[PDB]
Amino acid sequence: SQTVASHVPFADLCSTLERIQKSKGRAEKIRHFREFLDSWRKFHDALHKNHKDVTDSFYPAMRLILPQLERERMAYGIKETMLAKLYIELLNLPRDGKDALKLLNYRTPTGTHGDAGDFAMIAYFVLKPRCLQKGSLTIQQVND
DNA sequence: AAAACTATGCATGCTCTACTGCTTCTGATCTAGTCGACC
Repeated sequence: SQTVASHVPFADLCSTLERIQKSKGRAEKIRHFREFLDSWRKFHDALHKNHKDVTDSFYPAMRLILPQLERERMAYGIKETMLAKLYIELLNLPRDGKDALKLLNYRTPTGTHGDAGDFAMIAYFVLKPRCLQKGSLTIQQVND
């Protein structure tokens, strides 16, 4: 029961999403998405040459590209505030430190750096010096 | 009549077992806030 999702690094999907976001018009975004889809379909055809009945599809990447349409998964129960709290606890950052305060009151523009309304940007800035440069996770592992 | 052996009461030290006070862990309650989904 081989699945293409187990052979696709998550970094590739992240890079594709970043390229789509950092695009001017619809044409470039559609081109990038179509290139990714064609690569996935070619890999699917190559992998499943012999097997007859296959349940493998593009769902593993689709459920991440469009999280709002996910129905199989239940509510995560965590939003910006809970995620910031968990990041503070796990990273062992000081409670009263600058990073923790920035993460908690992310809407306050007191920082004057990055973005004062996008929590993901601040999380990325905080984690830049505390995280490696290359990942080792696949789409299937992230879904699990 | 004098000397040697033995008995018993009290002093001394040590060790072991209740009782009171201080410190720390656990449980129960309340109050404040967060997340889900809809309209």
